[PDB]
Amino acid sequence: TTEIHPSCVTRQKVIGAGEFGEVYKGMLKTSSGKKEVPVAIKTLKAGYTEKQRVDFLGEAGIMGQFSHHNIIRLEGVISKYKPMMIITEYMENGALDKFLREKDGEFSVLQLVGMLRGIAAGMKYLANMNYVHRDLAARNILVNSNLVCKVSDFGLSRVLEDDPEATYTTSGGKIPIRWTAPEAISYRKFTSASDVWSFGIVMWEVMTYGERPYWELSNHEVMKAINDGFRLPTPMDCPSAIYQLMMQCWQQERARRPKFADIVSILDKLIRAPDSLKTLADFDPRVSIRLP
Ligand SMILES: CCc1cc(Nc2ncc(C(=O)Nc3c(C)cccc3Cl)s2)cc(C(=O)NC2CCNCC2)c1
Repeated sequence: TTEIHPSCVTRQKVIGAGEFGEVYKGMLKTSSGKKEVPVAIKTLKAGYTEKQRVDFLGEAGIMGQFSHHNIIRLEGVISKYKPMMIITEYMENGALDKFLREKDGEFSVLQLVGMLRGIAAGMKYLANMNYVHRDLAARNILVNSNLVCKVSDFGLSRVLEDDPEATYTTSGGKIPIRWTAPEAISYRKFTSASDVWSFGIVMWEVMTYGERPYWELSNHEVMKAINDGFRLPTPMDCPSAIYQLMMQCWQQERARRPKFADIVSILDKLIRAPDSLKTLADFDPRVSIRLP
């Protein structure tokens, strides 16, 4: 990985914090002749354990193996000086879940579907690279000023450990139940096909402008509903093709789910023939307004 000297990094504002470090927006100056570029910077505070160092630098190591438009790009690391830092491109619109909730109703259906195609292309790349995400969710997608959505949050075990949506289960594992495929919940089987289930949940998150999956149902009630065969209902204003696709992501039998290649192909064809998105799935209303 590229080693960046600390004098090249200016931390400007905290944008995220945890117990063992923070995420900042800042600037990176590589050379005398080129203007500084905005970056995100994540630190690791003094006293970190061996495991913390391995996990922290391991996220950078994984990210440095990837080169794809829809995967967060690493600028480099500070490892020769303390505090250690990871420096990435700066995604101006932040996390997709919060972005959607703050921009409710502001996009066209075609823009929303384009977000999904970008996420799907990043996931196809990760799956092809033999990288299983385990925590695919709108909160772990970042959005730039071109509306490009990039997958983020990498690592072997730090990902689920660090995410407060991942909760301890009766069996002892820590997982984000509402996003996780049944085989991953039941027996800890995380594969690219469990990431496909999660992708279907992200599709529902995007098309609802960031609604919370399953609304107020508890984690146990979500699992019971999925095992009973229930699935999330159609969002309002959702293209039929898009709801069909998310429902195929949620097949109980892992082998019946589409692969990411199939998802990318379908989304790209829908976008290329955008009238295809004008046919909407029926929406089931919770409330009846009657007027004479
Ligand atoms: C987490 C929420 C978030 C994210 C970002 N942009 C980011 N871009 C890259 C980030 C990052 O975390 N990079 C990263 C680093 C630095 C190290 C390891 C892994 C990763 Cl993925 S965070 C920017 C903001 C932010 O403060 N403001 C924007 C403007 C105000 N409204 C929200 C978006 C908020």
